Amino acid sequence: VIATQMTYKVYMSGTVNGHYFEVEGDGKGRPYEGEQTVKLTVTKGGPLPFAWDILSPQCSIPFTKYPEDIPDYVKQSFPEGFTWERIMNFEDGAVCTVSNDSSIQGNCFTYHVKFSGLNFPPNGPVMQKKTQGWEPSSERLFARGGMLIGNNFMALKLEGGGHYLCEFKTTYKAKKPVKMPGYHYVDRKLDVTNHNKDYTSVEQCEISIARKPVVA
Amino acid sequence: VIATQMTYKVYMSGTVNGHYFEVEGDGKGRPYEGEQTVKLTVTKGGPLPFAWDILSPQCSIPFTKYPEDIPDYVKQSFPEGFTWERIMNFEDGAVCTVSNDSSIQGNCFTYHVKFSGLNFPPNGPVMQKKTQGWEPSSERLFARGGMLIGNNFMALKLEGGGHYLCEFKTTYKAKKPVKMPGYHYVDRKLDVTNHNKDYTSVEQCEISIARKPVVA
Amino acid sequence: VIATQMTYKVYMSGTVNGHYFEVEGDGKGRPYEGEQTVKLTVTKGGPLPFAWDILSPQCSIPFTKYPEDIPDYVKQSFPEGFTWERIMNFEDGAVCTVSNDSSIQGNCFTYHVKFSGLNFPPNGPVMQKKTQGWEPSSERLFARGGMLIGNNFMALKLEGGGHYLCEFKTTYKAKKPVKMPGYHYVDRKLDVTNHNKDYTSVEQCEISIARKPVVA
Amino acid sequence: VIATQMTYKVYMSGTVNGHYFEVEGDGKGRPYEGEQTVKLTVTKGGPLPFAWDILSPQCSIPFTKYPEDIPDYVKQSFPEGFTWERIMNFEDGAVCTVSNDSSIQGNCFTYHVKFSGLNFPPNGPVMQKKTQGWEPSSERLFARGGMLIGNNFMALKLEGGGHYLCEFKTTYKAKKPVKMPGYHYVDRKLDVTNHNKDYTSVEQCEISIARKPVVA
Ligand SMILES: [Cl-]
Ligand SMILES: [Cl-]
Ligand SMILES: [Cl-]
Ligand SMILES: [Cl-]
Ligand SMILES: [Cl-]
Ligand SMILES: [Cl-]
Ligand SMILES: [Cl-]
Ligand SMILES: [Cl-]
Ligand SMILES: [Cl-]
Ligand SMILES: [Cl-]
Ligand SMILES: [Cl-]
Ligand SMILES: [Cl-]
Repeated sequence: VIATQMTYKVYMSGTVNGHYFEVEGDGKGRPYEGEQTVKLTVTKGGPLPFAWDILSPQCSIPFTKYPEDIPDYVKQSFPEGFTWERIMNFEDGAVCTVSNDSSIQGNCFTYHVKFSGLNFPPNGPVMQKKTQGWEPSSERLFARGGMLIGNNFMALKLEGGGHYLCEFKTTYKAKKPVKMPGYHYVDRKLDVTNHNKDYTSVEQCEISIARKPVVA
Repeated sequence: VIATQMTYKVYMSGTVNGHYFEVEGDGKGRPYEGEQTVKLTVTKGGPLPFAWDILSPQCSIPFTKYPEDIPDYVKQSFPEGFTWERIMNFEDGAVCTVSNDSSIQGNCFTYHVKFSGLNFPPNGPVMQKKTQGWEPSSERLFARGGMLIGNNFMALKLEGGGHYLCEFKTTYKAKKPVKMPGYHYVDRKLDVTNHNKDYTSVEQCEISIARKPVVA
Repeated sequence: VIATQMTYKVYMSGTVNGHYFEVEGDGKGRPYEGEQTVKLTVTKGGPLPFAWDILSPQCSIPFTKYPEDIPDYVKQSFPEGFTWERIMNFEDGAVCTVSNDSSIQGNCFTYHVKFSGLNFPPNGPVMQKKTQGWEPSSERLFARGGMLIGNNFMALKLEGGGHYLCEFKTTYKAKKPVKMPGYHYVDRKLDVTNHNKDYTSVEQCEISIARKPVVA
Repeated sequence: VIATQMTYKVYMSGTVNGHYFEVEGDGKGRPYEGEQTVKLTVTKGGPLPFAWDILSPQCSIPFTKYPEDIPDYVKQSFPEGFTWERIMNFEDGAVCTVSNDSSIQGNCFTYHVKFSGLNFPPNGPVMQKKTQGWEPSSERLFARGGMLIGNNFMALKLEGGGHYLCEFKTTYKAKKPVKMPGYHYVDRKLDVTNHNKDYTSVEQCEISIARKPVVA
């Protein structure tokens, strides 16, 4: 139902401090090897007056390597698909809510995402564009009410050193009953590998591998 | 610049658990007496599969009675106007982010609002439609960085008694420097005074009066 | 059971960033008029290396004026008494947990309080002693599981202007079933009216009056 | 300064919903291999009317295996030592604040800990004793202001399945400047390996290993 090589399209719209924007992306990768790559274009509201980094993790949870002994909640949701709902709380008080809807047509995945972010302070690092990508991260995942819940302590690298913290809570909602995983983790690295001067165009590479708890 | 009787139009769109909707409203009242009334129509995505109450407070901060001894931040923002950015955190984990943009053309105010709400649990009171309006509330307001910040502990009455708590944080952003108020409160009552069977149409009445701290 | 003039004793111990301290106080006032006054001494761990203001609201909920039409949960708890449990979350990340136990012997109230506060940053206003008393405040109060729950958005005035925000959540637990109040507010002003140079001795005056919602 | 085999003593006192308790413990292990074991006795306030599990993670951060390429902030703090300050936020609203002070005398470590926990609801799993140990966990660690900050999404297993979530924030404060680590993780498993009927006596085994991010 999901082939070992897949493509995908991303339509993302939203607001940041009330500034509207649209993004489109084309991506590809190996759903079973955990790798993927995507090229995004700001099609409306560019150049963005805020850091691109807040949008990069919104742009492919089907592309996560599960070992055969951990039920892969999101792959099983197919072909009906799944949604996800996400809250990001930044340490200087900014909050975003983001939702995704994922569908499949052949060997193309389609993600529709809505992004709403606000209370980024005018002198903070998102609005001054002082961020330099995300540390690699590790999401704690567990099953509840037939849903998959993910908690991630994320951090943006800052220009001139140190970190700007963001907590992620992501709820994954299959459109049909599936076989629920036990308690586990997903390790990710997200990199911007190319971009133009004003981030109206961007390319990213992500690796994500699920695993059992490392110790015991 | 603001007459003692004013009308207004509301265009509100957004998502709740990823369900898209549009609302339009026509309202009127006495900006200096703190009273106002509005009739709303769900123009898209109706009937809504969630409680209307989560949307009612999104639908007119110009209509707040200030005593002459408290600078009225929002009226002064006119005619350039103002925006506001709002986070609502519900005690069962749901969060919404909402932004408004307010403009003026003659004696009509126009509010454009975007609403993004999610992680309302499927058996909770918003999705089961068990709520029965908001308690009257009192918002703590103070000045910082040229902005007005409002904190409100809100509560929805529940069918069969008790309360469902929601915290509001609202940041009001004038589009030009204005004269900043000191520390103060705004008391509100919001009532649904008419509606049809499925809340595709709704009418509301609100009173809001600013005051100094009651004791000392 | 509670006379119209009452005295009280306060024994408070705790830690702030791990620094242990003990306070004792002697207080008096009119439980039915909402007024009271208390003199506190730092009996151990003085002079304190942090702002006294974080301790001032820990030092008499029996002394709150209720109108006859609002059940007074805390007075009814007597003579068995009551406890309260409190969480304070400061906007720069510091948190305290505080519990009180209140007993009565004749016309003396006795409050035993434990205070635990930490993650006050070393350059923040509590540890640099930059605070200048609390704004007057207004606590939203409601009944649940036979308990009284109070939510308060508090603010400390800062040296050189502006505010340092603290959210209070206080749960009041009668030691026997009592008649539960409806949804209401309590307005307070707390003032330090005298002190010595290093706040090893302090005197405070508080007024608190319960009321119904002001508007509607 | 720290030998490859070490012993330790724990004195812990505190309150839970205002119930006072004291614990003492004797422990031993291999500070460089990440292993350790400890036997605890409730010396005052036993039997405890709440789940022991809330106390088990308070009872040895010197015993963490660092690879040679990650500065070990806590070992370097010796012999002056270190403190830590911790906030635990449980998903049903309970909060604890905990502080530790660690000293060294020869080849014995001494931990003094204070524990303050409250708003555990009377029918929740801590007060009904429905918990069954902690999932293995993984703490995100980073340097800021000369301090080490740790964020952990923890979970208690429940009787009859599912999880009760607790977020940990722990700040580690060396008593002298040390060489600061980069961004890293510590994986732990904490097990109760023996206990008597009412948890007045308890034995625990913990493994903790620091590592770099797994992916990239
Ligand atoms: Cl802001
Ligand atoms: Cl499940
Ligand atoms: Cl990542
Ligand atoms: Cl949900
Ligand atoms: Cl200002
Ligand atoms: Cl209201
Ligand atoms: Cl700190
Ligand atoms: Cl009740
Ligand atoms: Cl106060
Ligand atoms: Cl409780
Ligand atoms: Cl540092
Ligand atoms: Cl653990």
